[PDB]
Amino acid sequence: LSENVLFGMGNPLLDISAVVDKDFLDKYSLKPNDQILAEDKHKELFDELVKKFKVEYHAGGSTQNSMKVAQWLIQEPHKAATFFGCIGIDKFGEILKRKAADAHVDAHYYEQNEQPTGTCAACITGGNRSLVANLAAANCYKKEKHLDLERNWVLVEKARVYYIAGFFLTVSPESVLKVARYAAENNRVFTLNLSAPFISQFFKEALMDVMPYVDILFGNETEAATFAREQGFETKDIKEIAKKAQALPKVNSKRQRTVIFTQGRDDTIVAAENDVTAFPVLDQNQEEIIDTNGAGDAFVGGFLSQLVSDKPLTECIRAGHYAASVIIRRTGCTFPEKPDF
Ligand SMILES: Nc1ncnc2c1ncn2[C@@H]1O[C@H](COP(=O)(O)OP(=O)(O)O)[C@@H](O)[C@H]1O
Ligand SMILES: Nc1ncnc2c1ncn2[C@@H]1O[C@H](CO)[C@@H](O)[C@H]1O
Ligand SMILES: [Cl-]
Ligand SMILES: [K+]
Ligand SMILES: [Mg+2]
Ligand SMILES: [Mg+2]
Repeated sequence: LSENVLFGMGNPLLDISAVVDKDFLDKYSLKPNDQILAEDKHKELFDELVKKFKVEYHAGGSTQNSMKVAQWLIQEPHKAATFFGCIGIDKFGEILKRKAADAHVDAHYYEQNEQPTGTCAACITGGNRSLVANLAAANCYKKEKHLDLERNWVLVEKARVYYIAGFFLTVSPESVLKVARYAAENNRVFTLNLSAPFISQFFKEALMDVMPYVDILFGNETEAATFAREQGFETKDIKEIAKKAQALPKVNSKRQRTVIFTQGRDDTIVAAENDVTAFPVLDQNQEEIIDTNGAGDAFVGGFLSQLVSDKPLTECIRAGHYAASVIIRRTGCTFPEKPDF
């Protein structure tokens, strides 16, 4: 593989992670398994987390996590995976830079000095993770001042595979579209996550603007169900949702869309190759689970590590299941130094 063969961009966040209780979730009107954007009522949540819960700080952000997981499984060369996004000039920013370097990703941040680096409260209860994202600097990403510069754009031009989490549609749909159109015009593979229910609910115009450029769509079962509802697809069958998403208007007709929905411990659903297939999750030992935060990002990273080396679908899924199995045994979207795949 070459350097910069995989490209992502997104919201670089520092995760502030801790095991909480139902009470804590309930006083902040938080679902046990959800992802939301921070509101004013959530400023006290972050303070309370750090004062009374056993917080760990780990690099996060959905696309950043998948770029790191991908790199991890690739191993060599270093800098196979590129990541762009915006941070502040602060301690949390410095942490994110260090962890990107440690992960051997080619990270190029837009740094600005007004907003702090973005953070995400990762509130863990049993097999559940409730995420509250305070994007801050991540929301200040400027296409015209970063992606569009030739010294950055050349890295985009080096990639065979692109991945952007749907989360980034809340920040820069224009960036997403520029990369997607580039991918389509060059018959490269562009990939995207549904990310969270709120993306289908509140950012559906931007989502449906990018959808025609999507060669592989990722998501979980709850995200799929929401996307279906918000498109008027009524079905009691996740396989049908994946088929319907597969058949959406597509600009690059030379590649068929592939749609892949994970379902936690239930089977991963893949619409591809004129069929829909369920791939079981063979790792079912619930007693070893530490924290499911990052499971789906690790699944994507695992999948992408194999995709860039032209591996078969089965092996792509296998690597995504393996990476998720490692990540759910640790705090945050973290991993040991080496894979065992
Ligand atoms: N409780 C679990 N038991 C075993 N594997 C799990 C569990 N939760 C997640 N995983 C693994 O992580 C993958 C993605 O998890 P999922 O919960 O669907 O995604 P997300 O993190 O996007 O909500 C699953 O396909 C599976 O490989
Ligand atoms: N709005 C968001 N944008 C980008 N990443 C997010 C957002 N909300 C949560 N995440 C990330 O999702 C990861 C878990 O999938 C966490 O590491 C967290 O940082
Ligand atoms: Cl992201
Ligand atoms: K985890
Ligand atoms: Mg889960
Ligand atoms: Mg997810």
